[PDB]
Amino acid sequence: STNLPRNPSMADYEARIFTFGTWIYSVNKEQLARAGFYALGEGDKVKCFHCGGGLTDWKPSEDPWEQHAKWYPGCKYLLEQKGQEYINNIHLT
Ligand SMILES: [Zn+2]
Repeated sequence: STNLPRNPSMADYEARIFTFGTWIYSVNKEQLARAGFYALGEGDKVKCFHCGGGLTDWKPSEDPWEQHAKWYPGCKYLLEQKGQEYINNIHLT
């Protein structure tokens, strides 16, 4: 299902934040890991443990939850943590 994570090995926040040990980019690693992302080890590429959606080319001080909702609104981890109202608002500008 979409209710199960694509990468269960990254389902723990502690595991995700660990992948950002070598993170030099201007996007907050705690916010990234909170939003479900872990680092792939190539540039600023990250992937969501649940939906598998990848993001790259981050702008400085960008909001990871906003980008998660912008590009991958069907993610069930995004839904659980942020709710449908938030996802809809992101797409209403
Ligand atoms: Zn996701």
